[PDB]
Amino acid sequence: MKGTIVGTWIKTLRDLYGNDVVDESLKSVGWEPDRVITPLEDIDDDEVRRIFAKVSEKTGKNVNEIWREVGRQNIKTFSEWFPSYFAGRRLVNFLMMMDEVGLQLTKMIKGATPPRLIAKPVAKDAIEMEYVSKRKMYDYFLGLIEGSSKFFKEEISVEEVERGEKDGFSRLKVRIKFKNPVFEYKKN
Ligand code: HEM
Repeated sequence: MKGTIVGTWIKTLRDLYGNDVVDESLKSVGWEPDRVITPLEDIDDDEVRRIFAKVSEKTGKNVNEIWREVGRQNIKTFSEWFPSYFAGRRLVNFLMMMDEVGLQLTKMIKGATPPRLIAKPVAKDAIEMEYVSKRKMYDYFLGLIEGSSKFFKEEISVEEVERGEKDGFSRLKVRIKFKNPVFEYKKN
């Protein structure tokens, strides 16, 4: 992972489980607890895995459970560090623009690999969004969706439709229903 995202994870882990659980976790992987991560730096995904695994051991929660909680809370963290992606927007627009944001990011940041989040309208009040990655972070993805709903204070229901791996790609498709109509039919 690029250092920007990893940095938000550390902060979010602290906010959720406290400095002690986090200090010992970073130490367990030979990191300095107060490590400063630079935005463009690359962090070994395996070291992250080991950190979250230690968090799991210390807190008693399973790793999946932790990733779901981090997903929910990290939206707040990210919104603090990068408000321009949230400013003046509403949930539906935020969710539908995110795939392009990732593709743009990939081009502007060497080595960055944000997952695909292709979204499409399926009803006047609903979209489908498919997470496609090399990384299988299913619970984090689901958590981020829930976190977005809280941040924007717009209630939604999320229904998982597909999950599975193929050709080394993890895929997870959800149907997200909004309270009010967000789409209308227009001539093509
Ligand atoms: C402010 C909006 C967002 C920005 C700027 C952003 C950007 C990024 C970046 C830079 C990464 C790191 C990729 C890497 O280090 O190689 C990442 C990872 C990720 N992004 Fe976002 N993202 C945003 C919102 C979202 C949302 C709303 C979702 C889901 C609904 C999402 C899903 C994910 C997931 C699940 C990962 C983990 C990597 C993986 O699973 O493959 N992101 N994103």
